[PDB]
Amino acid sequence: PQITLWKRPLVTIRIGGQLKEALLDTGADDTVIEELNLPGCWKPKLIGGIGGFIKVRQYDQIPVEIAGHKAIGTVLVGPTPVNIIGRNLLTQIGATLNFCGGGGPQITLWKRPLVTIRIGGQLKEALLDTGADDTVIEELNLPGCWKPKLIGGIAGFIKVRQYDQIPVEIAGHKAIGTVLVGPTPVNIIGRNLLTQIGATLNF
Ligand SMILES: CCCC[C@@H](CN[C@@H](CCCC)C(=O)N[C@@H](CCC(N)=O)C(=O)N[C@@H](CCCNC(N)=[NH2+])C(N)=O)NC(=O)[C@@H](NC(=O)[C@@H](NC(C)=O)[C@@H](C)O)[C@@H](C)CC
Repeated sequence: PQITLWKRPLVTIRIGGQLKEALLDTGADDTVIEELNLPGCWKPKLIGGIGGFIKVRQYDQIPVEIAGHKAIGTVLVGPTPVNIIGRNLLTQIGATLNFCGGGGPQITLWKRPLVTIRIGGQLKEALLDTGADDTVIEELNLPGCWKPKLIGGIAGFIKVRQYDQIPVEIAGHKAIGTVLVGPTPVNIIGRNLLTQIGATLNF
């Protein structure tokens, strides 16, 4: 299908014979599911995101049906806030990111979807993250007024400064909206700005 980003891109998946809800997440390298039992052996791993790391169980070669499309690959199981389908499985089902509903660039998900943005008169690299509600940019001395906010990622919450009505040009496409500034490991463009540029998931 084609999926717009005004709402979280939640879909039903089937895994181990059970149905679950999960977020299609272009900003995730891997697929991470809440605690459950899976057939087969697993091994311990750590994965990270905002706020640091969690311990997970890695299962390899697990069949997963994602909105009716078949994948077989690695599933990490542990205390993730949200079930997420990451690039390891999105690539198996042929998912791409498309600007302006496919009139604009197509971004495949073989590697992290990093693009150039312009914000506050600076050029920066940022990850297009369909699993992010909001846009989070690394500490940057923006002039002007802000309000405090906390935002939560795989390893916890971080404190950020919320700035409103900030222009952000994304690969040449002009957007304007709320930007959160704080200590993220990667600059993140979230749905609040992806929607303004007509970005869709397609598979
Ligand atoms: C779990 C919560 C939902 C998914 C998550 C995906 N964000 C990416 C951002 C990239 C890192 C800052 C992420 O955590 N990615 C991980 C997912 C875990 C995974 N293993 O795939 C990742 O790829 N981690 C890499 C590390 C990044 C560097 N890797 C690399 N360069 N190859 C990894 N392998 O450990 N979204 C978020 O973290 C966002 N959270 C949200 O959108 C919502 N919050 C919550 C708690 O649901 C909203 C209510 O605030 C943050 C950014 C605030 C807007």
